Amino acid sequence: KVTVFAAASLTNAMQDIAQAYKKEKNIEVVSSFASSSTLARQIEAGAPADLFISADQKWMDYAADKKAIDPATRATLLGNSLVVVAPKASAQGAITIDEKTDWTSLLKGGRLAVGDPQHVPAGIYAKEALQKLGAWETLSPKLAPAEDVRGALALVERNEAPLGIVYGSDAVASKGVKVVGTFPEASHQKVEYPLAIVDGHRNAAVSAFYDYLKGPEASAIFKRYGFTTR
Repeated sequence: KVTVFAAASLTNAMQDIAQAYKKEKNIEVVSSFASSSTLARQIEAGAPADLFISADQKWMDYAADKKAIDPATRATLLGNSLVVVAPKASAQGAITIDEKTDWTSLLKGGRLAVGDPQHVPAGIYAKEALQKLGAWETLSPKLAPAEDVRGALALVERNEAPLGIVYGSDAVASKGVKVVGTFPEASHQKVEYPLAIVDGHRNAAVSAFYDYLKGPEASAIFKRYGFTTR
């Protein structure tokens, strides 16, 4: 038995990974899914997780500061691209995203759907990219902010906003939107999922699955759910 605390966005990928691992090695991978905030606080308080996958470096930093992970095992496991999506029925085809992108033409008179950049992580990263590309002056008054990424997708899914900014895994999970662009990684803080072994849990079975998470079979599952691997 190996116990993994994983950010909830990883639920389906980790469930598939657990299936592959149990069939090939005959070890049960038991996962607990919640927000990175919830999981880090449980681990800090002494929860018996073996592995922790956070959806950001901030909550892994937290766990490390409290001496709850083994820092020698900490490593970025996954990334997520920042993508521009369009309604499936839109005339919009894929385009090149850079400093020259004519956002006003692409908006066709409407608004850009984003997570509220005051608190939604995808909206924070969207605003960073647009500001660094020099497009924020244009797009700031033309936003359609939502309370979360789901609400931002819903605008684009329902063809109610012509464009939206989400993560690559968000785009893959949403059948009703299509990717029309990818932000340069240099344009914003990298979206990263670090993996680490929990303090006191670095044994053979835990290390074995720890290593498997970086191997080909797991990388293929992560890739098809829209994450980037390392």
